[PDB]
Amino acid sequence: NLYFQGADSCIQFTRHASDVLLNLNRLRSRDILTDVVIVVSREQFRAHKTVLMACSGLFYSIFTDQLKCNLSVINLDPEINPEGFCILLDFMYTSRLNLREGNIMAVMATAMYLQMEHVVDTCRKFIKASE
Amino acid sequence: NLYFQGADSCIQFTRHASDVLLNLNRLRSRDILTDVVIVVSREQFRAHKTVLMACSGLFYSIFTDQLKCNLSVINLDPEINPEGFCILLDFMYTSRLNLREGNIMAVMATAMYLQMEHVVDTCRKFIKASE
Ligand SMILES: [Cl-]
Ligand SMILES: [Cl-]
Repeated sequence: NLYFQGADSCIQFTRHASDVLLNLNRLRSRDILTDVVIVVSREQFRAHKTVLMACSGLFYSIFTDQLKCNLSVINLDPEINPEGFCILLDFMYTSRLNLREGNIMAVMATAMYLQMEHVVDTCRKFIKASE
Repeated sequence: NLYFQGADSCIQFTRHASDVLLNLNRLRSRDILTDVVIVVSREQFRAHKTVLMACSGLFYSIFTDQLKCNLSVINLDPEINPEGFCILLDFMYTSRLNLREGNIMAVMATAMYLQMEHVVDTCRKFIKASE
């Protein structure tokens, strides 16, 4: 089946959470109900605020701030690597982190700035083994 | 670990999709960046439009319509069971469908109206066995 009897007294759907994520990424690709532009240097990234808050400590702190919550444009540190930000934004919407020899230092730096501890620790483990 | 080497050339996070969903539901509980009220009879339900679109064919068709996309209040058929709608909205944010003897006919009716085919079929399978 596509369902199971859960630990509690409830039916649970195995692929629902991943299907929601697939569909939110389809909304992103088509620029449907995106409500913010993240600007890193000269590059821009359109996204959904709630997805950003659900993945990053920094975006949650930003969009829970009463002054900043309704801003349509958010500028990040111009020192942040745009490729490293792109890889992380793609991870947020797909669960796949395209970690390579060339990008690993910039992805770790960006995830530290974005407060994405799971990705931060995973980068460290791959750096300790590649040494 | 919390990651695996995927089918493609990429690292994938096992719990990411479910963690995103847990966090979007925490945003809902706290009424953070909810952008629509769904009104069923006298009851109201606050939600995030993108979550609704990612789960229901009806909400996707509604919020992709240029006239209706920026509406903050959506009224459903006053004949729709509020309990049945509540169970489905909770499923959307949790993956758990609290299906009971008393609610199964109203949950199926509501999921048909909301174009949630996975839930519709699952209701039918439980009705064919309970007969
Ligand atoms: Cl079962
Ligand atoms: Cl691995």
